[PDB]
Amino acid sequence: MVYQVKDQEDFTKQLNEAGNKLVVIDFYATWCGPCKMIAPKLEELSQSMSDVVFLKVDVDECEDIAQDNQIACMPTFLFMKNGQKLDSLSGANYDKLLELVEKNK
Amino acid sequence: MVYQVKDQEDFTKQLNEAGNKLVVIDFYATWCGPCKMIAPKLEELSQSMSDVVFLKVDVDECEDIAQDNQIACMPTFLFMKNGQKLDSLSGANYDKLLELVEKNK
Repeated sequence: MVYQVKDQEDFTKQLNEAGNKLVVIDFYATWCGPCKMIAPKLEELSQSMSDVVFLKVDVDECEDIAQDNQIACMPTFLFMKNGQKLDSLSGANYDKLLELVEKNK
Repeated sequence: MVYQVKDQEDFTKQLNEAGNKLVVIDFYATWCGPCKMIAPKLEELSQSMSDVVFLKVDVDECEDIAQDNQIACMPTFLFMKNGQKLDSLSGANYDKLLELVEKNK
């Protein structure tokens, strides 16, 4: 499952909820082609990988979060662990997403 | 000065208003840093280039137009003349933007 971050504080709840697990955050918009195209693959990955937390942020609904994270392209995948930023991936490159997961999990 | 396209009808309105002039449309978001930084430069160009029309589209406010234009990064600059698309530019690259303006105007 990919959880939908509601707001800043809901973001920070999920982050602290995640324990020591890698968190992957998909910054997206409903109107963005590449976002729609990769979302099912992220969903599938999330159903498999129980040792990783998958989250998503709708940039139009959570404009503040998008700004806080210096988002300029969609989708942007942010990789976090224990509140720390590990990596970031701009674009819908499935192989790079898997690499980055593999590296950071 | 750079006019903010309100909706799809208004977009058509501005395209018609522009006449034969090259039109530069800045697809932006209020939360996007690079968008904020280049916007004064655009106002400046708008103010100085009488043979070019500058417009802007807030992707959060005009999600339909964003989708129609396959926007994925901001800022994204669309170049139109007489209703026709001539060129596009992804990102806040002023020099390229300027090169495409001089090229198409």
